[PDB]
Amino acid sequence: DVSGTVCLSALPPEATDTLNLIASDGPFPYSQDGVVFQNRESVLPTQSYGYYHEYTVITPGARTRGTRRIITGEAWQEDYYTGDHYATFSLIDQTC
Repeated sequence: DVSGTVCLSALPPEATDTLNLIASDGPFPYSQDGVVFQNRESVLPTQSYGYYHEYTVITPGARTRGTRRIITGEAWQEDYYTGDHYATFSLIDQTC
């Protein structure tokens, strides 16, 4: 279950960077950017394998890849933010 809908402005500014790179299909900072997200925990609505892809939201000052991601779905503006390695997701409202 998707935990509501968070304003893009309430997310780290790096989330906007990730959205830009999704739109340009890169170049991406991490090797796992663009891989299929399996949604094994049924947090997001069930869809075909390959419906969802995952991308890093860089954590500033982090040595590693951290816990922040955007998962894309296929539908118009269908993008989800997680700040905890997929444990929970919010829909990203790019209008606020």
